[PDB]
Amino acid sequence: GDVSLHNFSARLWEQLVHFHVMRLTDSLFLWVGATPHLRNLAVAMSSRYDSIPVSTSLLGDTSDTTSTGLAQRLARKTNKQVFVSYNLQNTDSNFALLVENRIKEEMEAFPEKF
Amino acid sequence: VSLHNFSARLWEQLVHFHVMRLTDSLFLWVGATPHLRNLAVAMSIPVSTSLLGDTSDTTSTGLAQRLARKTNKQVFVSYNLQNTDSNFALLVENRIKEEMEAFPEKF
Ligand SMILES: [Cl-]
Ligand SMILES: [Cl-]
Ligand SMILES: [Cl-]
Ligand code: NI
Ligand code: NI
Repeated sequence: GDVSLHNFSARLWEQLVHFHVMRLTDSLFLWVGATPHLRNLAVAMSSRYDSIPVSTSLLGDTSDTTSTGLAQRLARKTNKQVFVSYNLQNTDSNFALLVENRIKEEMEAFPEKF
Repeated sequence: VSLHNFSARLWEQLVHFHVMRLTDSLFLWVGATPHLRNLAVAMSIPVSTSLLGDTSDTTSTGLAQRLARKTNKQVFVSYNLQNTDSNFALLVENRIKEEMEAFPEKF
């Protein structure tokens, strides 16, 4: 439930490799890549204190709330821990609404898949 | 672990979705199709599953499995480099393990 974050970097062969970590008690997320990088990966979980799930950007703080917002809203709806990896170029806010609506449609049609 | 994917025509793109359902957790991936497939999770030896569709590239499934072995927990690996040379991958794995030894409370 309690999230901690870490990052580190290393020169391996002739390239800078960048690592991000998210630690929960029973789960670990390891991300390997380059720096700089996009910060489009989030996790949210239902707090038992508030009705609003706490959403964290796993790849470093960002002011873009697309992934954190989606994760939070889906965690609210499903009552489980939700990771979102949002890999779309098009960050028009209306496009994101279309995407979110499509996800909700799938959840209505196939609740057992979520 | 249960996997699902779907696509939708939204404006002038296919938007592509991948879903992984565990009992406690859900992973949603949004992007384009076709796409890279280098995201895995391992849990219990630990068994590794590719979240983004079957692949012959074992970089992330291999890494996840090895780190899940070492840590005894569920481990996701997202491998975002082009270089999938197995010697390079071992260097990557070793660097992670060094960090785990130095800062065990961060893992
Ligand atoms: Cl470099
Ligand atoms: Cl089609
Ligand atoms: Cl293949
Ligand atoms: Ni970073
Ligand atoms: Ni796919």
